[PDB]
Amino acid sequence: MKTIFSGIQPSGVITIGNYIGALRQFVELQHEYNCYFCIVDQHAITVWQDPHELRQNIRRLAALYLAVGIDPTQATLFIQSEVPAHAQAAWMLQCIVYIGELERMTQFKEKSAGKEAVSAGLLTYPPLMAADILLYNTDIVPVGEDQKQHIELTRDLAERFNKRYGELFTIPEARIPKVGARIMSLVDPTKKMSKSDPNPKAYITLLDDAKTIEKKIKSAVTDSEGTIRYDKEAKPGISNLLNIYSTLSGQSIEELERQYEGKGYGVFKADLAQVVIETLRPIQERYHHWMESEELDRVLDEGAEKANRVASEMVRKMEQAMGLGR
Amino acid sequence: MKTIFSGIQPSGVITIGNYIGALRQFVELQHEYNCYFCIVDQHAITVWQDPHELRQNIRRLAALYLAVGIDPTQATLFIQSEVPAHAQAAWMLQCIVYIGELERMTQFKEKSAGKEAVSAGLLTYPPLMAADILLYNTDIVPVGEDQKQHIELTRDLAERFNKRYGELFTIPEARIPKVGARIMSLVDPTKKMSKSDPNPKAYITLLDDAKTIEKKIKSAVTDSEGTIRYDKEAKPGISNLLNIYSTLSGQSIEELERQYEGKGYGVFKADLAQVVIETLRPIQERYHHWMESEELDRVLDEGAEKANRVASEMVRKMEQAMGLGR
Ligand SMILES: Nc1ncnc2c1ncn2[C@@H]1O[C@H](COP(=O)(O)OC(=O)[C@@H](N)Cc2c[nH]c3ccccc23)[C@@H](O)[C@H]1O
Ligand SMILES: Nc1ncnc2c1ncn2[C@@H]1O[C@H](COP(=O)(O)OC(=O)[C@@H](N)Cc2c[nH]c3ccccc23)[C@@H](O)[C@H]1O
Ligand SMILES: [N+]
Ligand SMILES: [N+]
Repeated sequence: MKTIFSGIQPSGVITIGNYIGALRQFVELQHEYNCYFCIVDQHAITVWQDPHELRQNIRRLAALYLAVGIDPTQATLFIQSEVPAHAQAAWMLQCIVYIGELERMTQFKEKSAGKEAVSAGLLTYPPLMAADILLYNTDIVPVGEDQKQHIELTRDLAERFNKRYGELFTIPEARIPKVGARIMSLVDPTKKMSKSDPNPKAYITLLDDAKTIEKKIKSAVTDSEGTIRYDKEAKPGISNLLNIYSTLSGQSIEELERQYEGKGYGVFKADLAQVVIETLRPIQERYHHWMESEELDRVLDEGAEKANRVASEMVRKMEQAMGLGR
Repeated sequence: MKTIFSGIQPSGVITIGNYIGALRQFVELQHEYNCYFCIVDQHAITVWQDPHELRQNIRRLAALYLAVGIDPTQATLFIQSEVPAHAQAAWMLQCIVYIGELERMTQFKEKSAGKEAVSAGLLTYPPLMAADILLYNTDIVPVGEDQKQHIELTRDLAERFNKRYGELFTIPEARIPKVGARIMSLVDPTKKMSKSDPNPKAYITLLDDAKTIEKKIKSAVTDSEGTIRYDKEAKPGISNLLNIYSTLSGQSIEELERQYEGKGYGVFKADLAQVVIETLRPIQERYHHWMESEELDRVLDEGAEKANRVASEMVRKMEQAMGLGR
């Protein structure tokens, strides 16, 4: 069967945008593919991290993955740093990528914007992501739209390596949701919902309580049409709300538009907030159980064992192809 | 006792400049320090390498290290790629180094000069070299003058890491020969003798036969003074020859100047060439023995075992300091 790989950075804020664009895909696809889901801690350190928060955020993210329903018997869940192959593969790929290719990455340009003094990990972020994916002979990489370009570069690297050293890598392909590929800020619906937004009202975290979710949904910027119709360009706010509602409820955009024919934003928002709470509650309760269990570490231990067996062998093949070592 | 670390890239050409600036130091210091001598294959791939040549060049360099007298009971000889910690440590250090710091490296500027399309490994060469050194709690790094700046950056990184995450690294210090720190081209004595010089008469390789050495020494560009006196600025050619003679013969520059008082360049060059042959012959014969022995691999195997035990533990400490993993 085919292989899937996907990663998420461990951080203080895991949003419903991460859930809808990614985690929901992981759970959907886990039984049909060989799955590798990673907590990308080495990618997290591309920007300064408080060490204590990082260690906690890594456990938090593992807990959320399992809380959302990632099943360790169906998928391999692990921490990037615990599989040395990623760093090994990243170095080899860094040697074949051009500086200009890295410089044109939008993620890099955005994260480095208006900085003095940019840390190099930010620039070399892609080769490490390419190594993440290529290590496992990945076919499909389920992500939100913001990762598309990185995966395009990964494809370029895989092809370059294969041309130079002999066919070794499978050329991976992004799988990006039709609806919910890019969940926007509740505060400014022309902007992507980001885990680093200085305004906490811009995102809903997976651990937000009911009152908080209600406040954030109610406050979500809309328009003065009082019409619940999807129109990304004309009604960015309501359209984004419709995407969240659709993806989380399972109802189609058309279904919701009819359901709310003649209705105002007030009833819509109240109903949406209930849909968000309904989604998050069971996740939160499963999350706290994981956070207090010794089983969390056992799952990660098993995930790292499997990941290492696979990635280490690919690293051997990579080295043999380039002539490194012996 | 203190610790020494030093590396050399495996390449088609290992020169008497590598011998005089480095290898001679390794042998001199091996009994008094804990020594780690590395074949930097991951650094070699910062420029394209034919895979077959690379694999051979790595064995060739191991053979030369042992041929020159590196003793496996006194030092640890190993291949960089066979110790995953180097790549792991390099990533962590890449996350703390600034792009501008890498961009100002002279080695990078020179190797990337007049290129289109520069491969990223060339730019990230330093963090990997810093990881090489810092992994082993290195005190002293014996090299020729051309590596001084890289070691300065390594010191900057070690201090930065220690300030941010707690004191972990020893701040390493270069040890650069007083005489022979920078052996120059025999063809243009204002240029460093380089393994990549398009003119084979510019360098003497450790495997050059007697006739070849004589031809290269005889042809070495001098001046029209017929005076054998050291004067780097005024007589770059003769001064460089004097440095080679001094370092290889054990005689001081003063000693040689007196020995050749009233003599012409012809007798000087003939005598120098004999000194080079006298040096290289036993090295070459030991080199061919190593190249045909199964013991070469056994030495590297043992070197990688020891290096891994040490570097892997430092990597654990590094991760704990940054909060990576668990
Ligand atoms: N507003 C949003 N709307 C929809 N989807 C969104 C939204 N915000 C985030 N996502 C998706 O969530 C996943 C994790 O996001 P990260 O920022 O940790 O995503 C990142 O920082 C990656 N560099 C981590 C990574 C490292 N290696 C990998 C290998 C394969 C795939 C991914 C990775 C991603 O799928 C992201 O697209
Ligand atoms: N003309 C010359 N005169 C005097 N000394 C010279 C001359 N040419 C070369 N050297 C010295 O030889 C050693 C190996 O050279 P490399 O180019 O492989 O040297 C290099 O390419 C390093 N980046 C390899 C390295 C990787 N990691 C390390 C950690 C510690 C020390 C060294 C390394 C060096 O000591 C170099 O200074
Ligand atoms: N599966
Ligand atoms: N020693």
